Amino acid sequence: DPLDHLADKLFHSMGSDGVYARTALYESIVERLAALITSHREAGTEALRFPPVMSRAQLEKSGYLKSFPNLLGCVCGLHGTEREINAAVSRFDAGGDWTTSLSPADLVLSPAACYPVYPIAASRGPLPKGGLRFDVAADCFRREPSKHLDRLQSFRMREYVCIGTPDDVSDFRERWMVRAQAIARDLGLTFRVDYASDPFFGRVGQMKAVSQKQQQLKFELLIPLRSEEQPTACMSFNYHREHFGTTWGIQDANGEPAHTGCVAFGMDRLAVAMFHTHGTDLSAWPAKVRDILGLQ
Amino acid sequence: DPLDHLADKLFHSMGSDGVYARTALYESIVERLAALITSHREAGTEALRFPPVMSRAQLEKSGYLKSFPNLLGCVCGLHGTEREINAAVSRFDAGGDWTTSLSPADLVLSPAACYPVYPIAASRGPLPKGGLRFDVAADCFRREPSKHLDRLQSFRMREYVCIGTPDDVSDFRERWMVRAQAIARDLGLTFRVDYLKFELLIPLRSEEQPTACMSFNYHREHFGTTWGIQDANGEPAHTGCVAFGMDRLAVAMFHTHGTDLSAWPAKVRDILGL
Ligand SMILES: Nc1ncnc2c1ncn2[C@@H]1O[C@H](COP(=O)(O)OP(=O)(O)OP(=O)(O)O)[C@@H](O)[C@H]1O
Ligand SMILES: Nc1ncnc2c1ncn2[C@@H]1O[C@H](COP(=O)(O)OP(=O)(O)OP(=O)(O)O)[C@@H](O)[C@H]1O
Ligand SMILES: [Mg+2]
Ligand SMILES: [Mg+2]
Ligand SMILES: [Zn+2]
Ligand SMILES: [Zn+2]
Repeated sequence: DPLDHLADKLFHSMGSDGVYARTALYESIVERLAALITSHREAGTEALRFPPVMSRAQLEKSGYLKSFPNLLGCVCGLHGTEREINAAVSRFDAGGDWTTSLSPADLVLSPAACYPVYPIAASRGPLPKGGLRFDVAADCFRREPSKHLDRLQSFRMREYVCIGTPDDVSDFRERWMVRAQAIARDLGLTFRVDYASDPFFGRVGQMKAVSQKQQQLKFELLIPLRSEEQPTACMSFNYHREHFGTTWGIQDANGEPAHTGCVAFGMDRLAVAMFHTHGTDLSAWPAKVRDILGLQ
Repeated sequence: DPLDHLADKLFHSMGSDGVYARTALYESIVERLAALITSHREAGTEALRFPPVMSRAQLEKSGYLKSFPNLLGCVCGLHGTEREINAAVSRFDAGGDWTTSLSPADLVLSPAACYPVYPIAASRGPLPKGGLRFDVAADCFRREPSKHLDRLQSFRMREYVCIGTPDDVSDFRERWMVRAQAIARDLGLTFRVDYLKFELLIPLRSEEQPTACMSFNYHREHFGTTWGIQDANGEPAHTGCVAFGMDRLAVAMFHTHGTDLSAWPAKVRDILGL
């Protein structure tokens, strides 16, 4: 794989594919990419930082189980009696299996950074005219083990979220599709923006992907990482229509179910794209690129 | 509780006790506290940043299941066939329970930041004279639901780790017991060092029951034996770590100095940038 050779200076193995320790070099680039995205934050955008976990009921309510049940990471623990727990530990001491005593928690590992904002916005009452803007970030989890550096199980997602009228969301999504391209250009990255679909699970998933594809609810900024034939989605421009507005009872300035959209930045994918494109020696990175990332 | 009102300017509810969204105000303070801890990093310290998850087998081998089996957050998923997964979702649609189809993954949510460092160090062969120093950080998880702001289920842990002879670890722990106190003093915090485990305790809820915001943990040759880490003399390596509770230190700052950064002491504002 063309990315493999980057692994030595960027990561350390943690005994699980797509779960790596980040080196000081890798992390300074993720941080500078994070700061760069912050510099493009529109005015009146509320910044929220989410933990790696969220409410299981909120995620169930958002329809994620119907879409990607195979990717979901659910939190599990020993919630039994002291007797039950001591027995589970004893089986583990005796070389047996303690995990049979596991039961689900009321938490899941967040599969996308924006899920938790909708309930938070719903709790504030009706939206003002112009809607609401959020800047969200989270360490996400998707059960997709791979040896490829651009397909992780644990990865950082930064997003700008629009909640409002279909016009508010549409304007936002157009403004962002322009800005996201200017950012990837400034970073010296080769890309193309194309219509796309979410990887919906199963037979129904195929129909759902095809419908989303033609409705143009999803665009992606694709960067060639392993091949020019199969580029990697490093940014997403998603229009949810009134899905979250209806689910959470978010109301427009005009009392209608609110429309939502989000621009997602794959922090780990963008950092890998930078190192693949420009190499592991920062002193050799183009001056324009080094300048925008605050180096020099 | 004396911390409760802090929540308005600090957090947003996420529908689970001890799991909150951080505001821009709270987050800038966590970041500045993180940068401050970095400025005290001794020469030759390797910086590693860990994700919220780690190997389940590595944690099982650490001895954590023996100690706090009730706190451990394991990762579970639907690893069945497409037929089984579609049926699980269908049971949920029909008012049943989809979770019966869950099975454990090979991952856990990390309960302490240092755990993954030991197999990484072990893979490098014998330790040089003087041992190895690491600077690690992770978003940790402990299944301890609470309404108190100083006791979270998802929280940030920053740590400096020493791997070497009992002398290397002892020197390191003496150096950090001093440095940790200088940091808390510089930050204008009221503390007492107590509790082999040191804790730097700060009153947040009460002066009677202060909160452990920093700690030194000595692990003996536990990880050295478990992972086959050999010092320069070929003996099982000893390990120690100084832990900083990022969320607890952020809450301690706001409790001590208030939510208005412009009113924070000039020395405190200076050391944190600002
Ligand atoms: N498994 C992953 N590893 C690393 N980064 C990822 C992964 N999945 C998504 N991302 C990043 O987070 C962004 C937002 O997530 P999104 O739901 O739009 O992804 P996706 O449609 O599943 O992408 P892909 O087709 O590659 O699986 C992506 O554009 C990408 O930049
Ligand atoms: N549940 C928690 N919520 C927030 N921060 C925590 C929590 N547990 C531990 N910490 C922080 O992580 C640091 C190192 O963790 P450690 O295992 O040493 O603490 P602990 O003895 O379990 O603390 P406590 O007695 O309060 O439970 C602590 O010193 C504290 O700063
Ligand atoms: Mg996906
Ligand atoms: Mg504890
Ligand atoms: Zn989103
Ligand atoms: Zn530790």
